[PDB]
Amino acid sequence: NNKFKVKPLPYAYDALEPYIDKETMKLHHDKHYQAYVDKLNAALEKYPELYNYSLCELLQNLDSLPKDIATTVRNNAGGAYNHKFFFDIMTPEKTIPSESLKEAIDRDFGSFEKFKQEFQKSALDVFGSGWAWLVATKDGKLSIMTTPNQDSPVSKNLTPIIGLDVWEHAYYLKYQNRRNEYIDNWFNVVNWNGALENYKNL
Amino acid sequence: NNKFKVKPLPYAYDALEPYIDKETMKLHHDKHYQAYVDKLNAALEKYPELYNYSLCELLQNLDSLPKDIATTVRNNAGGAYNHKFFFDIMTPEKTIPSESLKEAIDRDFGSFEKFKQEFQKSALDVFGSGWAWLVATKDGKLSIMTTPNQDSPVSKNLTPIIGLDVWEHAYYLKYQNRRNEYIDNWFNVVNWNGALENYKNL
Ligand SMILES: [Fe+3]
Ligand SMILES: [Fe+3]
Repeated sequence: NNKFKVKPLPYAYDALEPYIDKETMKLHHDKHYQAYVDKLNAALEKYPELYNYSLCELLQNLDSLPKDIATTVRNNAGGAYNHKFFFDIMTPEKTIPSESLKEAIDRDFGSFEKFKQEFQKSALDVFGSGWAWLVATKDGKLSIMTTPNQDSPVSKNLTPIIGLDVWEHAYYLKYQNRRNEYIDNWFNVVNWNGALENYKNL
Repeated sequence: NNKFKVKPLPYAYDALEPYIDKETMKLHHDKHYQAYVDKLNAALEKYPELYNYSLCELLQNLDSLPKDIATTVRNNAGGAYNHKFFFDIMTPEKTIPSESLKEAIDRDFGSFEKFKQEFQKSALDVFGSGWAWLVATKDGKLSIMTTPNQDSPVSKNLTPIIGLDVWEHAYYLKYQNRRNEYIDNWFNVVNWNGALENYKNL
C-alpha cells in the first residue's frame, strides 16, 4: 500500500495548551488533515502511478497533471502537505532561532522583532481562508508571503521555513473572531529547531 | 451621518436555536458583520461621495471605483451586503415556498427536493471560505452558484434569492467540521417569504 498517509501528531493532543486547545488539535489533525489525505487518495485511484510521486512533486507539477484531477490535487495534496508541515513546525518544547536561520532573519528583516511584526500583520491580513509563510528562495533569501486556501509556496519554487494556518477551523473554538490573539500566542509554540532544519535542507 | 450601518438583527439572538447557536449569532452579527461595515466606512473616508452609493451600487461598479480602494470595497461592501442579506433570509417563523417562487423552483429544478439536493451539494463543495446562492437572472430564471470569500452574485448581474454563509465562523462552534449538518439544519430557518419578496423585486 503506497497510498498517502496521515502523519501521527508529533506530541500529545494537549501539548500545545494553553496556546492551542486540545479539542482543536483533535479536530484539526483527526478530521481536517485526515480528509485531505482521504480525498487525495481517492482522486489518484484513477492514476495509481501518482502514488509514487511525493506530495512536493504533486505540488510542483499541478499544471502538468492530467486535467481532470489537477484542481482536486491542488486542494487536497495542498491540504495534506500543509498540515503535515504545520503540525511539524510546532512543539511543546522551548526553542529559539539559532545558527544560519537566526542570522538570515537578521540579514533579511533587520531583526527578529521586525520579522515577527511583519509575519503577524501578513497573517492578520489574509482575507478568507489561507496561510502565512516564512519562505526561502533556492539561494536562502527569506521573505514573508501568504497563500489562499490550501495553495502552497512549494508550487512557486519557494521553500516553507515556518507557516501558520489561518483558516478559521484553526482558531475559532478558542479565539473565535480574535485571530490577532491566536497569531500572537502561536509564536510560543513555533519549533525553531525544525525551522532551522527546513532552512538547512535547501 | 450617511455612513453605512449594521442592520440590527431582525429577531432575538437565540431565535434560531437549536439550528444555529446564540453564541454564533452574537459573534457573527456583532463582530464579523460589524467589522465589514467599519472597514468599509474607513476606506470611504477618502472618497466621501461614495457614502451616497448603495451597497449594491458599490458591488456593481467594483471595476470602475478608484483603483486604491477597489479591493477593500469588494471585500468589505461584500461582507456588509452579504451579512445583511443572510440575517434577513433567516427566521424563527415557519415558512414554505409559495406563489411565483414556488412555481419557478419547480420549473427550473424539476421539484423542490431536486433544488434542495443541488443547493446542499453546492454548499458542501465550496472550498475555503464562501457562499452558496440561489440566484435569478433579470428575466427570473433560477440557478444555483457559489462565490468565494465575500464576493457577491450582484457583481455578476445575478440577483440573490436565498444564500448560505459557509465560512467556518458561521458554523464551527456548533458543528465544527461537520458542514453537512449545518447545511441540512439551515433549511429549517430559511425565510421563504423573504425569498419570495427577493424574487418579486426583479
Ligand atoms: Fe487547517
Ligand atoms: Fe459570515
